[PDB]
Amino acid sequence: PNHPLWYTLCDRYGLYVVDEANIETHGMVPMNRLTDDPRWLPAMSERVTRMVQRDRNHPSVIIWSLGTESGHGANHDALYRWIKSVDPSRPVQYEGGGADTTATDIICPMYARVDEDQPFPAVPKWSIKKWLSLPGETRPLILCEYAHAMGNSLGGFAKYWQAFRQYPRLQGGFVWDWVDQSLIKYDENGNPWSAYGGDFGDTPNDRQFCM
Amino acid sequence: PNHPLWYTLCDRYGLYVVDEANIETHGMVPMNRLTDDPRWLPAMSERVTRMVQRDRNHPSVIIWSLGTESGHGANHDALYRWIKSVDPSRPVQYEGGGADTTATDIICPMYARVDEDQPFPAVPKWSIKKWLSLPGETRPLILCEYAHAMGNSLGGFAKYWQAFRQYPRLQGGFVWDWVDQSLIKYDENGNPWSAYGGDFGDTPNDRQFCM
Ligand code: NA
Ligand code: NA
Ligand code: NA
Ligand code: NA
Repeated sequence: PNHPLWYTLCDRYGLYVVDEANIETHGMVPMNRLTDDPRWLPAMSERVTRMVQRDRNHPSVIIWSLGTESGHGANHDALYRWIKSVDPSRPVQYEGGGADTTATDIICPMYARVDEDQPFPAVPKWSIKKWLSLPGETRPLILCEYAHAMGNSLGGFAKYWQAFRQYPRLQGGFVWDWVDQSLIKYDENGNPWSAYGGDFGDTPNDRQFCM
Repeated sequence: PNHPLWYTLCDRYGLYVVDEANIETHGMVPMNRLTDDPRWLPAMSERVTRMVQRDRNHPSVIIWSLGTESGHGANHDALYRWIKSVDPSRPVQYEGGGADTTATDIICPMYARVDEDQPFPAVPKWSIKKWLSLPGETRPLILCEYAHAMGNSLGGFAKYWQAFRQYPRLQGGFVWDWVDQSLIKYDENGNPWSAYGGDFGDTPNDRQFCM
């Protein structure tokens, strides 16, 4: 959840908002080790329920999100249902566990390509065009992360948009991401320079991946 | 409906058959002028019912077809329900009236393209990839006619088969068609040659479109 003033500003200028619970357990092995564990349910619930209680009156918030990159646990299913019950006014989405689990109203893959399948074991990323038409699937598809803009990037961006326009059920996506996460450091003359991971003696690190 | 020996031979050699009733009114304006008219229902029914009564025991017959190119009329709807009622063992298909009407179990267009939309009024031929994921659609798609093999033809044939393999609900189609409809004429010195429309004094004619 963002600084409270952000929602105000989005109400007034006009932007659609995905409001997301503070839940990400990426580094667990496997990814759902905590979110499938009922002993971590109360801790998780407070991060979803308190977001809904604070933010439920802003018109700019149109979709609720259960977090990100935490696999798919039974805690997600319970919390998905909690939201659908106290606030029917907004769809709920969540990406973990293959983008199309029983915990999401919207097929929300990350980095799924337009025409090319990436058939990973257990959690494949199908081409988005193919994904809509998988036997028995009916939901809309909106990428929660796509077109990773790291460095000299964004090649093939046109290809997504040609598809978004041609397919009614392909309803677009959220580019990753807005602003470089670099920090300021100074030399011996007082000149500032932009820094990434590693530049503070911080280790282990992931270098330029923060930009 | 074919020569009765055809079905026996398909049973024994192993071929899937689409048995099709003797109804085509392509030349009416509009195409469904008779098939929507209740006074032509008796003549139509006899052509569907007498087919099902004759061929219903052949295992090679897997699909029933209501005819071809007669637009979409209420008589197609009645006769569709008649078949489903007397023989639940087999799906019923019909291409006329846009290829996805209430008178077909299978989306079965003729000459719809792989990637390219052809948005004709009322009877659009969508790209087969797009057609599957239209809002509310769930049916399998098999082209009743595709890859028109007239003269030096069959360009772009690989593009269909690449799509057939990648998309589960795209399940193939039937090439148009098997054999050239030319006839033998003889000249002054008694040598045979292959003839097409017009070559008999026949007028009006459609020249080589029979090949
Ligand atoms: Na769209
Ligand atoms: Na990053
Ligand atoms: Na297929
Ligand atoms: Na022809």
